[PDB]
Amino acid sequence: AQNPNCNIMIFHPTKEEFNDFDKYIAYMESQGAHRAGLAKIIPPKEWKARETYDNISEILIATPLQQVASGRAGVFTQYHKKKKAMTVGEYRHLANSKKYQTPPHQNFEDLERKYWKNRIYNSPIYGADISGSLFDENTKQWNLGHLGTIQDLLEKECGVVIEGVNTPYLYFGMWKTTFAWHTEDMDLYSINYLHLGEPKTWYVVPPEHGQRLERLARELFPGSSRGCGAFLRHKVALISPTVLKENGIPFNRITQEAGEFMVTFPYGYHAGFNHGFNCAEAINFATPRWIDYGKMASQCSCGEARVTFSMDAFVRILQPERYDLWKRGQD
Ligand SMILES: O=C(O)CNC(=O)C(=O)O
Ligand SMILES: [Mg+2]
Ligand code: NI
Ligand SMILES: [Zn+2]
Repeated sequence: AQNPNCNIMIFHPTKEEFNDFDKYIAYMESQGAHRAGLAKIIPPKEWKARETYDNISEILIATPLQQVASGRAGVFTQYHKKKKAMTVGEYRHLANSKKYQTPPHQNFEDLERKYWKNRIYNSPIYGADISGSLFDENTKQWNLGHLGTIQDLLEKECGVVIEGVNTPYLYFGMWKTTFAWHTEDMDLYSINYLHLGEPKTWYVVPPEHGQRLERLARELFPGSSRGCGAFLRHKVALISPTVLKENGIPFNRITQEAGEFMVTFPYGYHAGFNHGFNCAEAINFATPRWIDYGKMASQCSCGEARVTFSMDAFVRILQPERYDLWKRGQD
């Protein structure tokens, strides 16, 4: 069995290997990369996402989100308070202000210590979930707006044609902006490209151990667990690496830098934070190996998790017994 300790693997494809996206994902899995839940892909030196980032300041962040925490430093939830619209130029200036900028630090480990010590005492503002792309249309390799769609994968594997579309999303971050513990919708893959700016630190639980994280979360968030049998789908709960180690939960960590791709694999729980002003692009995708995870994915029916139009069909075809109840949640 390849990668039996479930370590995060780092790949350096050549320009020739970068041509065929599906084939390279399958290669990485042949080496055991999926067992970690997360892999890093460093593009060949010949590749670029676009020519420059000099002209992005007029992108609008229609609904910036202030991430307000409750709890203790290592075990907390966050809620998203909606703020007034601002441009990416306005948000970058805000991120760099004395109230929100990254503190002085020695290295990524010192900054990680500072994040876990102090996160709860501040409320950073995240420009998340913005439909769009920063890849140049002429970038032919690993262009996250030109991937094969999940609807087409389902159709190719299972024969059923379904409605829905699959497009990328932009994320503009600042120091302390936080992504809560989650798997993807319908336990899909994700791919995330850090276009510019400061790093993003990730934490991940191997897919084979995901239920250990769920059991800890039910213990640590006992009211939320009674409310919803899949409350991690709400994407609000944080648990620190120190707390995970104290409870014996297997996990790994890695820091993504500008110019690097990360891939999350089906049922790989992940969480993390941004080091300072940055911009990432991400999208969900599927392979043949996803189908069995999609069939088994948990679902939130309490009404909180509220998701895309295109998840309807995935539930309806892969999980017809759950369909009715899930759809009641969404209406
Ligand atoms: O970058 C973020 O805030 C969160 N991203 C993801 O969870 C991902 O790419 O799957
Ligand atoms: Mg612009
Ligand atoms: Ni994710
Ligand atoms: Zn729920």
